[PDB]
Amino acid sequence: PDVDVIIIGAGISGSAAAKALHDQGASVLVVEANDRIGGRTWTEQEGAPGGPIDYGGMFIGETHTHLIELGTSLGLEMTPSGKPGDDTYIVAGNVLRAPDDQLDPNLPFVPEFLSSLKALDELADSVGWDQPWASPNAAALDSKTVATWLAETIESEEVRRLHTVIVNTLLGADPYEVSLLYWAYYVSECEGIQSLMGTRDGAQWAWWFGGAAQVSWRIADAIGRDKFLLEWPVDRIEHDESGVTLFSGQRSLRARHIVIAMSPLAANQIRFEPALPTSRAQLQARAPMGRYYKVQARYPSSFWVEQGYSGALLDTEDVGVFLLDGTKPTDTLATLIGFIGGSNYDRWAAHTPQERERAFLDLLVKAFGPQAADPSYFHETDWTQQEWAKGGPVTYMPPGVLANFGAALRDPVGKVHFAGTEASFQWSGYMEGGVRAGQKAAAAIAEEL
Ligand SMILES: Cc1cc2nc3c(=O)[nH]c(=O)nc-3n(C[C@H](O)[C@H](O)[C@H](O)COP(=O)(O)OP(=O)(O)OC[C@H]3O[C@@H](n4cnc5c(N)ncnc54)[C@H](O)[C@@H]3O)c2cc1C
Repeated sequence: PDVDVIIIGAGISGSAAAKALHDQGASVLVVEANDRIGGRTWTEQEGAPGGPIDYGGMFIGETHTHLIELGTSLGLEMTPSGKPGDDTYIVAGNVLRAPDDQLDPNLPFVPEFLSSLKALDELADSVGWDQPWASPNAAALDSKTVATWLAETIESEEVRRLHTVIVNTLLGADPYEVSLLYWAYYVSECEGIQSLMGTRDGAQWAWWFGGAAQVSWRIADAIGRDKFLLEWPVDRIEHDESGVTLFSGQRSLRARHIVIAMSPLAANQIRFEPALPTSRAQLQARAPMGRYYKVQARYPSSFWVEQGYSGALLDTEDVGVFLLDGTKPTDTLATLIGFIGGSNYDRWAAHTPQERERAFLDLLVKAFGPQAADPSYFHETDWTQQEWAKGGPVTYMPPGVLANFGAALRDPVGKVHFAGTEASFQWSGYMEGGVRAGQKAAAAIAEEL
Protein backbone atom coordinates (compact mmCIF):
# COMPACT_ATOMS: atom_id res chain seq x y z
CA PRO A 1 0.00 0.00 0.00
CA ASP A 2 1.75 3.10 -1.29
CA VAL A 3 0.09 5.31 1.24
CA ASP A 4 -2.50 5.34 4.02
CA VAL A 5 -5.25 7.20 2.24
CA ILE A 6 -5.67 8.24 -1.39
CA ILE A 7 -8.23 10.98 -1.92
CA ILE A 8 -9.81 10.93 -5.36
CA GLY A 9 -10.79 14.45 -6.38
CA ALA A 10 -8.92 17.68 -5.80
CA GLY A 11 -11.82 19.99 -5.00
CA ILE A 12 -12.41 21.95 -1.78
CA SER A 13 -13.73 18.70 -0.34
CA GLY A 14 -11.05 16.28 -1.43
CA SER A 15 -8.52 18.90 -0.44
CA ALA A 16 -10.04 19.57 2.96
CA ALA A 17 -10.03 15.81 3.49
CA ALA A 18 -6.34 15.53 2.68
CA LYS A 19 -5.40 18.46 4.92
CA ALA A 20 -7.19 16.84 7.83
CA LEU A 21 -5.84 13.36 7.22
CA HIS A 22 -2.38 14.87 6.68
CA ASP A 23 -2.37 17.01 9.81
CA GLN A 24 -3.46 13.96 11.79
CA GLY A 25 -0.34 12.11 10.67
CA ALA A 26 -1.58 9.77 7.94
CA SER A 27 0.33 9.35 4.70
CA VAL A 28 -1.79 10.88 1.98
CA LEU A 29 -2.14 11.16 -1.78
CA VAL A 30 -4.65 13.20 -3.84
CA VAL A 31 -5.34 11.84 -7.29
CA GLU A 32 -6.97 14.39 -9.70
CA ALA A 33 -8.58 13.84 -13.13
CA ASN A 34 -7.74 17.00 -14.97
CA ASP A 35 -4.96 19.52 -14.92
CA ARG A 36 -6.09 22.04 -12.29
CA ILE A 37 -6.42 21.93 -8.48
CA GLY A 38 -9.60 23.88 -8.23
CA GLY A 39 -12.90 22.03 -7.79
CA ARG A 40 -16.12 23.60 -9.12
CA THR A 41 -14.04 26.40 -7.57
CA TRP A 42 -12.16 27.58 -10.63
CA THR A 43 -10.01 30.68 -10.37
CA GLU A 44 -7.87 32.68 -12.77
CA GLN A 45 -6.02 35.30 -10.74
CA GLU A 46 -4.20 37.04 -13.61
CA GLY A 47 -6.33 35.71 -16.41
CA ALA A 48 -8.99 38.38 -17.04
CA PRO A 49 -8.92 42.21 -16.69
CA GLY A 50 -10.25 44.04 -13.67
CA GLY A 51 -9.00 41.50 -11.20
CA PRO A 52 -9.13 37.78 -10.34
CA ILE A 53 -12.14 35.99 -11.74
CA ASP A 54 -14.02 32.91 -10.44
CA TYR A 55 -15.82 30.69 -12.93
CA GLY A 56 -17.28 28.47 -10.25
CA GLY A 57 -18.25 28.87 -6.64
CA MET A 58 -17.21 32.07 -4.93
CA PHE A 59 -19.73 33.08 -2.28
CA ILE A 60 -19.05 32.27 1.40
CA GLY A 61 -22.18 32.12 3.57
CA GLU A 62 -22.33 33.91 6.92
CA THR A 63 -22.67 30.57 8.66
CA HIS A 64 -20.14 28.68 6.52
CA THR A 65 -18.10 28.09 9.61
CA HIS A 66 -15.78 25.35 8.38
CA LEU A 67 -15.03 27.19 5.16
CA ILE A 68 -14.18 30.37 7.06
CA GLU A 69 -12.01 28.57 9.58
CA LEU A 70 -10.06 26.62 6.93
CA GLY A 71 -9.72 29.62 4.68
CA THR A 72 -8.45 31.69 7.54
CA SER A 73 -6.02 29.05 8.77
CA LEU A 74 -4.59 29.06 5.25
CA GLY A 75 -4.08 32.79 5.55
CA LEU A 76 -6.74 33.90 3.07
CA GLU A 77 -8.74 37.06 3.77
CA MET A 78 -12.47 37.68 3.27
CA THR A 79 -14.33 40.73 1.94
CA PRO A 80 -18.12 41.46 2.12
CA SER A 81 -20.06 40.34 -0.94
CA GLY A 82 -22.95 42.72 -0.24
CA LYS A 83 -23.61 46.13 -1.86
CA PRO A 84 -25.86 49.00 -0.76
CA GLY A 85 -28.97 49.77 -2.71
CA ASP A 86 -32.32 48.43 -3.72
CA ASP A 87 -32.62 44.92 -5.09
CA THR A 88 -34.40 44.42 -8.39
CA TYR A 89 -37.11 42.07 -9.63
CA ILE A 90 -38.03 41.80 -13.30
CA VAL A 91 -41.49 40.24 -13.18
CA ALA A 92 -43.68 39.85 -16.25
CA GLY A 93 -41.11 42.00 -18.03
CA ASN A 94 -41.57 44.97 -15.74
CA VAL A 95 -38.80 46.32 -13.59
CA LEU A 96 -39.63 46.41 -9.86
CA ARG A 97 -37.31 47.69 -7.14
CA ALA A 98 -37.31 46.34 -3.64
CA PRO A 99 -35.81 48.36 -0.75
CA ASP A 100 -34.28 45.64 1.44
CA ASP A 101 -35.84 42.89 -0.64
CA GLN A 102 -39.20 44.36 0.31
CA LEU A 103 -41.43 44.52 -2.78
CA ASP A 104 -44.38 46.93 -2.86
CA PRO A 105 -47.03 45.05 -0.75
CA ASN A 106 -49.70 46.32 -3.11
CA LEU A 107 -48.19 44.40 -5.97
CA PRO A 108 -50.86 41.76 -6.67
CA PHE A 109 -48.50 38.76 -6.58
CA VAL A 110 -46.65 39.72 -3.40
CA PRO A 111 -48.81 38.38 -0.60
CA GLU A 112 -49.27 34.89 -2.07
CA PHE A 113 -45.58 34.86 -2.93
CA LEU A 114 -44.70 35.48 0.72
CA SER A 115 -47.35 32.99 1.76
CA SER A 116 -46.00 30.32 -0.63
CA LEU A 117 -42.46 31.07 0.52
CA LYS A 118 -43.56 30.35 4.13
CA ALA A 119 -45.21 27.20 2.79
CA LEU A 120 -41.94 26.02 1.30
CA ASP A 121 -40.07 26.60 4.56
CA GLU A 122 -42.69 24.63 6.48
CA LEU A 123 -42.47 21.77 4.03
CA ALA A 124 -38.69 21.93 4.43
CA ASP A 125 -39.12 21.38 8.13
CA SER A 126 -41.45 18.37 7.77
CA VAL A 127 -38.64 16.47 6.03
CA GLY A 128 -35.27 17.37 7.53
CA TRP A 129 -31.58 17.55 6.66
CA ASP A 130 -30.43 14.48 8.55
CA GLN A 131 -32.80 11.79 7.27
CA PRO A 132 -35.19 13.23 4.67
CA TRP A 133 -35.88 9.72 3.50
CA ALA A 134 -37.08 8.70 6.93
CA SER A 135 -39.57 11.55 7.17
CA PRO A 136 -43.27 10.62 7.49
CA ASN A 137 -44.19 12.38 4.31
CA ALA A 138 -41.13 11.21 2.45
CA ALA A 139 -43.09 8.75 0.31
CA ALA A 140 -45.65 11.32 -0.76
CA LEU A 141 -43.14 14.09 -1.29
CA ASP A 142 -40.53 12.08 -3.23
CA SER A 143 -43.34 10.76 -5.53
CA LYS A 144 -44.05 14.03 -7.38
CA THR A 145 -42.15 16.91 -8.97
CA VAL A 146 -41.77 20.47 -7.66
CA ALA A 147 -43.55 21.45 -10.82
CA THR A 148 -46.66 19.52 -9.94
CA TRP A 149 -46.47 20.97 -6.41
CA LEU A 150 -46.45 24.60 -7.65
CA ALA A 151 -49.47 23.86 -9.90
CA GLU A 152 -51.48 22.36 -7.04
CA THR A 153 -50.52 24.93 -4.42
CA ILE A 154 -50.25 28.32 -6.05
CA GLU A 155 -52.79 30.53 -7.69
CA SER A 156 -50.79 33.42 -9.14
CA GLU A 157 -49.02 32.67 -12.41
CA GLU A 158 -46.39 35.18 -11.27
CA VAL A 159 -45.74 33.42 -7.94
CA ARG A 160 -45.33 30.17 -9.92
CA ARG A 161 -42.85 31.91 -12.17
CA LEU A 162 -40.85 33.29 -9.22
CA HIS A 163 -40.55 29.85 -7.61
CA THR A 164 -39.48 28.36 -10.94
CA VAL A 165 -36.48 30.71 -11.48
CA ILE A 166 -35.53 30.19 -7.88
CA VAL A 167 -35.45 26.42 -8.32
CA ASN A 168 -33.89 26.69 -11.79
CA THR A 169 -31.12 28.78 -10.33
CA LEU A 170 -30.32 27.19 -6.96
CA LEU A 171 -30.20 23.72 -8.56
CA GLY A 172 -29.44 23.72 -12.25
CA ALA A 173 -32.81 22.16 -12.90
CA ASP A 174 -36.43 23.07 -13.50
CA PRO A 175 -39.22 22.15 -11.07
CA TYR A 176 -40.43 19.78 -13.83
CA GLU A 177 -37.53 17.39 -13.27
CA VAL A 178 -36.89 17.70 -9.56
CA SER A 179 -38.37 15.64 -6.75
CA LEU A 180 -40.42 17.68 -4.27
CA LEU A 181 -38.95 15.74 -1.34
CA TYR A 182 -35.55 16.56 -2.74
CA TRP A 183 -36.14 20.29 -2.80
CA ALA A 184 -37.82 20.43 0.60
CA TYR A 185 -34.66 18.64 1.76
CA TYR A 186 -32.38 21.13 0.03
CA VAL A 187 -34.15 24.15 1.51
CA SER A 188 -34.01 22.46 4.85
CA GLU A 189 -30.33 21.54 4.68
CA CYS A 190 -29.22 25.04 3.65
CA GLU A 191 -31.25 26.73 6.39
CA GLY A 192 -34.36 27.90 4.47
CA ILE A 193 -34.91 29.92 1.27
CA GLN A 194 -34.34 33.02 3.28
CA SER A 195 -30.65 32.22 3.62
CA LEU A 196 -30.60 30.31 0.31
CA MET A 197 -31.83 33.51 -1.33
CA GLY A 198 -29.88 36.19 0.55
CA THR A 199 -28.37 39.12 -1.35
CA ARG A 200 -26.13 40.70 1.25
CA ASP A 201 -26.16 37.91 3.86
CA GLY A 202 -27.19 34.31 4.38
CA ALA A 203 -25.48 32.20 1.73
CA GLN A 204 -24.28 35.20 -0.22
CA TRP A 205 -22.34 37.35 2.19
CA ALA A 206 -18.57 37.17 1.55
CA TRP A 207 -15.65 36.42 -0.81
CA TRP A 208 -11.97 35.47 -0.53
CA PHE A 209 -9.69 38.13 -2.02
CA GLY A 210 -7.81 36.24 -4.72
CA GLY A 211 -10.42 33.68 -5.65
CA ALA A 212 -12.20 30.70 -4.13
CA ALA A 213 -9.83 28.13 -5.66
CA GLN A 214 -7.24 29.33 -3.19
CA VAL A 215 -8.31 27.22 -0.24
CA SER A 216 -7.41 24.25 -2.41
CA TRP A 217 -4.11 25.49 -3.86
CA ARG A 218 -3.02 26.61 -0.44
CA ILE A 219 -3.82 23.17 1.05
CA ALA A 220 -1.72 21.58 -1.68
CA ASP A 221 1.11 23.99 -0.86
CA ALA A 222 0.71 23.39 2.86
CA ILE A 223 0.46 19.61 2.50
CA GLY A 224 3.14 19.19 -0.21
CA ARG A 225 2.24 20.05 -3.81
CA ASP A 226 4.12 16.87 -4.73
CA LYS A 227 1.26 14.91 -3.07
CA PHE A 228 -1.37 16.05 -5.56
CA LEU A 229 -1.24 14.01 -8.76
CA LEU A 230 -2.93 15.96 -11.55
CA GLU A 231 -4.08 14.31 -14.78
CA TRP A 232 -4.64 11.01 -12.99
CA PRO A 233 -8.29 10.11 -13.76
CA VAL A 234 -9.28 7.08 -11.70
CA ASP A 235 -11.17 4.62 -13.92
CA ARG A 236 -11.30 1.45 -11.82
CA ILE A 237 -11.41 0.85 -8.06
CA GLU A 238 -10.61 -2.60 -6.72
CA HIS A 239 -11.44 -2.82 -3.05
CA ASP A 240 -11.15 -5.65 -0.56
CA GLU A 241 -10.79 -6.05 3.16
CA SER A 242 -7.14 -5.06 3.06
CA GLY A 243 -7.39 -1.86 1.12
CA VAL A 244 -7.97 -0.28 -2.19
CA THR A 245 -6.23 -0.21 -5.53
CA LEU A 246 -6.85 2.61 -7.93
CA PHE A 247 -6.25 2.42 -11.66
CA SER A 248 -5.62 5.20 -14.12
CA GLY A 249 -5.34 3.28 -17.35
CA GLN A 250 -2.23 1.19 -16.89
CA ARG A 251 -0.91 3.10 -13.87
CA SER A 252 -2.13 2.23 -10.37
CA LEU A 253 -1.81 3.02 -6.64
CA ARG A 254 -2.67 1.16 -3.42
CA ALA A 255 -3.97 2.52 -0.14
CA ARG A 256 -5.44 1.38 3.13
CA HIS A 257 -8.48 3.61 2.56
CA ILE A 258 -9.79 6.01 -0.06
CA VAL A 259 -12.21 8.90 -0.01
CA ILE A 260 -13.93 9.56 -3.26
CA ALA A 261 -14.59 13.30 -3.04
CA MET A 262 -16.76 14.15 -6.05
CA SER A 263 -20.42 14.24 -7.07
CA PRO A 264 -22.40 10.98 -7.18
CA LEU A 265 -22.71 11.42 -10.96
CA ALA A 266 -18.99 11.90 -11.32
CA ALA A 267 -18.17 8.86 -9.16
CA ASN A 268 -20.55 6.81 -11.25
CA GLN A 269 -18.10 7.11 -14.12
CA ILE A 270 -15.66 4.84 -12.28
CA ARG A 271 -15.75 1.00 -12.34
CA PHE A 272 -15.90 -0.76 -8.96
CA GLU A 273 -14.79 -4.40 -8.47
CA PRO A 274 -16.67 -5.68 -6.62
CA ALA A 275 -19.76 -3.87 -7.82
CA LEU A 276 -21.14 -1.29 -5.40
CA PRO A 277 -24.06 -2.32 -3.24
CA THR A 278 -27.32 -1.60 -5.06
CA SER A 279 -28.59 1.51 -3.20
CA ARG A 280 -25.40 3.48 -3.76
CA ALA A 281 -25.35 2.09 -7.30
CA GLN A 282 -28.85 3.50 -7.99
CA LEU A 283 -28.05 6.75 -6.16
CA GLN A 284 -25.02 7.47 -8.33
CA ALA A 285 -26.71 6.50 -11.56
CA ARG A 286 -29.77 8.53 -10.80
CA ALA A 287 -28.55 11.78 -9.27
CA PRO A 288 -27.78 14.20 -12.16
CA MET A 289 -25.98 17.59 -12.16
CA GLY A 290 -27.75 20.85 -13.14
CA ARG A 291 -27.54 22.62 -16.52
CA TYR A 292 -25.82 26.00 -15.80
CA TYR A 293 -24.21 29.17 -17.24
CA LYS A 294 -22.15 31.64 -15.23
CA VAL A 295 -22.02 34.93 -17.06
CA GLN A 296 -19.78 37.82 -16.10
CA ALA A 297 -19.71 41.43 -17.36
CA ARG A 298 -17.15 44.01 -16.20
CA TYR A 299 -17.31 47.76 -16.54
CA PRO A 300 -15.23 50.78 -15.56
CA SER A 301 -17.56 51.72 -12.71
CA SER A 302 -20.36 50.32 -10.57
CA PHE A 303 -23.00 52.40 -12.32
CA TRP A 304 -25.67 50.15 -10.76
CA VAL A 305 -24.52 50.96 -7.22
CA GLU A 306 -23.86 54.59 -8.21
CA GLN A 307 -27.58 54.82 -9.14
CA GLY A 308 -28.89 53.36 -5.89
CA TYR A 309 -29.16 49.73 -6.95
CA SER A 310 -27.34 46.86 -5.25
CA GLY A 311 -26.84 45.07 -8.54
CA ALA A 312 -28.80 42.12 -7.09
CA LEU A 313 -31.60 41.14 -9.48
CA LEU A 314 -34.19 38.39 -10.12
CA ASP A 315 -35.82 37.96 -13.53
CA THR A 316 -38.60 35.53 -14.24
CA GLU A 317 -38.79 35.79 -18.05
CA ASP A 318 -36.53 38.17 -19.93
CA VAL A 319 -33.65 35.72 -19.58
CA GLY A 320 -34.46 33.65 -16.48
CA VAL A 321 -31.68 34.54 -14.12
CA PHE A 322 -30.39 35.71 -10.74
CA LEU A 323 -27.92 38.68 -11.01
CA LEU A 324 -25.49 39.71 -8.31
CA ASP A 325 -22.74 42.28 -7.81
CA GLY A 326 -19.32 40.74 -7.85
CA THR A 327 -17.05 43.68 -7.25
CA LYS A 328 -14.10 43.36 -4.89
CA PRO A 329 -12.67 46.56 -3.26
CA THR A 330 -9.48 45.41 -4.79
CA ASP A 331 -10.80 44.99 -8.35
CA THR A 332 -10.10 47.75 -10.92
CA LEU A 333 -13.21 46.96 -12.91
CA ALA A 334 -16.76 46.76 -11.55
CA THR A 335 -18.41 43.49 -12.23
CA LEU A 336 -21.93 42.09 -12.47
CA ILE A 337 -22.38 38.32 -12.49
CA GLY A 338 -25.44 36.35 -13.53
CA PHE A 339 -26.51 32.73 -13.21
CA ILE A 340 -28.70 30.96 -15.75
CA GLY A 341 -29.77 27.40 -15.03
CA GLY A 342 -32.06 24.51 -15.81
CA SER A 343 -34.64 25.13 -18.50
CA ASN A 344 -33.37 28.69 -18.59
CA TYR A 345 -29.97 27.29 -19.51
CA ASP A 346 -31.63 24.99 -22.03
CA ARG A 347 -33.25 28.05 -23.60
CA TRP A 348 -30.12 30.02 -24.31
CA ALA A 349 -27.71 27.23 -25.03
CA ALA A 350 -30.01 26.90 -28.01
CA HIS A 351 -29.12 30.38 -29.18
CA THR A 352 -25.81 31.57 -30.53
CA PRO A 353 -23.00 32.87 -28.34
CA GLN A 354 -23.68 36.41 -29.52
CA GLU A 355 -27.46 36.10 -29.24
CA ARG A 356 -26.87 35.05 -25.62
CA GLU A 357 -24.57 37.91 -24.89
CA ARG A 358 -26.94 40.41 -26.51
CA ALA A 359 -29.88 39.07 -24.52
CA PHE A 360 -27.90 39.25 -21.27
CA LEU A 361 -26.64 42.74 -21.92
CA ASP A 362 -30.13 43.85 -22.99
CA LEU A 363 -31.43 42.76 -19.56
CA LEU A 364 -28.63 44.47 -17.68
CA VAL A 365 -29.58 47.59 -19.59
CA LYS A 366 -33.29 47.29 -18.81
CA ALA A 367 -32.34 47.06 -15.16
CA PHE A 368 -29.44 49.44 -14.83
CA GLY A 369 -29.31 51.73 -17.81
CA PRO A 370 -27.44 52.13 -21.11
CA GLN A 371 -24.04 52.02 -19.47
CA ALA A 372 -24.52 48.25 -19.31
CA ALA A 373 -24.93 48.24 -23.06
CA ASP A 374 -21.18 48.02 -23.58
CA PRO A 375 -18.91 46.06 -21.17
CA SER A 376 -15.12 46.22 -20.92
CA TYR A 377 -15.17 42.44 -20.53
CA PHE A 378 -17.69 39.66 -20.96
CA HIS A 379 -17.34 35.95 -20.21
CA GLU A 380 -19.59 32.96 -20.19
CA THR A 381 -18.79 29.62 -18.74
CA ASP A 382 -21.04 26.68 -19.61
CA TRP A 383 -20.86 24.26 -16.75
CA THR A 384 -23.23 21.79 -18.24
CA GLN A 385 -20.45 21.05 -20.69
CA GLN A 386 -17.35 21.01 -18.49
CA GLU A 387 -15.60 17.66 -18.83
CA TRP A 388 -15.21 16.69 -15.19
CA ALA A 389 -17.93 18.59 -13.44
CA LYS A 390 -20.45 17.49 -16.05
CA GLY A 391 -22.92 20.23 -15.18
CA GLY A 392 -25.01 22.68 -13.06
CA PRO A 393 -23.91 24.18 -9.78
CA VAL A 394 -25.11 21.26 -7.70
CA THR A 395 -26.55 17.75 -7.85
CA TYR A 396 -30.32 17.27 -7.97
CA MET A 397 -32.62 14.24 -7.93
CA PRO A 398 -35.78 13.22 -9.78
CA PRO A 399 -38.76 11.73 -7.96
CA GLY A 400 -38.05 8.21 -6.70
CA VAL A 401 -34.47 8.38 -5.50
CA LEU A 402 -33.69 10.44 -2.35
CA ALA A 403 -36.30 8.54 -0.33
CA ASN A 404 -35.08 5.11 -1.46
CA PHE A 405 -31.26 5.45 -1.43
CA GLY A 406 -30.62 8.77 0.27
CA ALA A 407 -28.47 7.20 2.95
CA ALA A 408 -26.13 5.97 0.19
CA LEU A 409 -24.94 9.56 0.01
CA ARG A 410 -23.01 9.10 3.23
CA ASP A 411 -22.51 5.45 4.11
CA PRO A 412 -19.06 4.06 3.25
CA VAL A 413 -18.79 0.87 1.26
CA GLY A 414 -16.12 -1.05 3.13
CA LYS A 415 -12.80 0.77 2.91
CA VAL A 416 -14.08 3.35 0.41
CA HIS A 417 -15.51 6.47 2.02
CA PHE A 418 -17.51 9.32 0.55
CA ALA A 419 -16.71 13.01 0.60
CA GLY A 420 -17.84 15.62 -1.89
CA THR A 421 -20.38 18.24 -0.84
CA GLU A 422 -23.26 15.92 -1.60
CA ALA A 423 -22.21 13.87 1.46
CA SER A 424 -22.46 16.72 3.92
CA PHE A 425 -25.25 16.72 6.45
CA GLN A 426 -25.92 20.41 5.92
CA TRP A 427 -24.83 22.88 3.27
CA SER A 428 -24.58 20.06 0.71
CA GLY A 429 -24.36 21.81 -2.63
CA TYR A 430 -21.97 24.44 -1.35
CA MET A 431 -18.26 24.77 -0.60
CA GLU A 432 -19.11 24.71 3.10
CA GLY A 433 -20.62 21.28 2.58
CA GLY A 434 -17.62 20.20 0.58
CA VAL A 435 -15.33 21.20 3.40
CA ARG A 436 -17.47 19.48 6.01
CA ALA A 437 -17.90 16.26 4.04
CA GLY A 438 -14.16 16.09 3.57
CA GLN A 439 -13.29 16.59 7.21
CA LYS A 440 -15.87 14.10 8.39
CA ALA A 441 -14.64 11.53 5.90
CA ALA A 442 -11.12 12.19 7.15
CA ALA A 443 -12.11 11.70 10.80
CA ALA A 444 -13.96 8.47 10.02
CA ILE A 445 -10.86 7.16 8.29
CA ALA A 446 -8.58 8.53 11.02
CA GLU A 447 -10.57 6.54 13.53
CA GLU A 448 -10.15 3.36 11.50
CA LEU A 449 -6.41 3.54 12.05
C1 LIG B 1 -21.34 28.26 -11.54
C2 LIG B 1 -21.27 27.74 -10.14
C3 LIG B 1 -21.38 28.64 -9.05
C4 LIG B 1 -21.30 28.22 -7.73
N1 LIG B 1 -21.35 29.15 -6.72
C5 LIG B 1 -21.19 28.75 -5.38
C6 LIG B 1 -21.16 29.70 -4.33
O1 LIG B 1 -21.26 30.93 -4.51
N2 LIG B 1 -20.96 29.20 -3.06
C7 LIG B 1 -20.81 27.86 -2.75
O2 LIG B 1 -20.64 27.50 -1.59
N3 LIG B 1 -20.86 26.96 -3.76
C8 LIG B 1 -21.04 27.39 -5.05
N4 LIG B 1 -21.01 26.44 -6.06
C9 LIG B 1 -20.84 25.00 -5.69
C10 LIG B 1 -19.47 24.64 -5.18
O3 LIG B 1 -18.53 25.07 -6.14
C11 LIG B 1 -19.44 23.13 -4.98
O4 LIG B 1 -20.39 22.73 -4.01
C12 LIG B 1 -18.13 22.57 -4.48
O5 LIG B 1 -17.02 23.10 -5.19
C13 LIG B 1 -18.16 21.07 -4.61
O6 LIG B 1 -16.87 20.64 -4.15
P1 LIG B 1 -16.43 19.16 -4.21
O7 LIG B 1 -15.04 19.11 -3.69
O8 LIG B 1 -17.41 18.27 -3.50
O9 LIG B 1 -16.57 18.75 -5.73
P2 LIG B 1 -15.88 19.28 -7.05
O10 LIG B 1 -15.57 20.71 -6.79
O11 LIG B 1 -16.79 18.88 -8.14
O12 LIG B 1 -14.47 18.49 -7.23
C14 LIG B 1 -14.40 17.08 -7.51
C15 LIG B 1 -13.01 16.80 -8.11
O13 LIG B 1 -12.95 15.44 -8.55
C16 LIG B 1 -12.24 15.37 -9.77
N5 LIG B 1 -12.62 14.11 -10.47
C17 LIG B 1 -13.81 13.83 -11.11
N6 LIG B 1 -13.83 12.59 -11.65
C18 LIG B 1 -12.60 12.04 -11.34
C19 LIG B 1 -12.00 10.77 -11.62
N7 LIG B 1 -12.57 9.79 -12.30
N8 LIG B 1 -10.72 10.55 -11.14
C20 LIG B 1 -10.08 11.52 -10.43
N9 LIG B 1 -10.58 12.76 -10.13
C21 LIG B 1 -11.84 12.97 -10.60
C22 LIG B 1 -12.69 16.66 -10.45
O14 LIG B 1 -11.96 17.02 -11.59
C23 LIG B 1 -12.67 17.65 -9.32
O15 LIG B 1 -11.46 18.33 -9.17
C24 LIG B 1 -21.12 26.84 -7.43
C25 LIG B 1 -21.01 25.91 -8.51
C26 LIG B 1 -21.08 26.36 -9.85
C27 LIG B 1 -20.92 25.35 -10.96
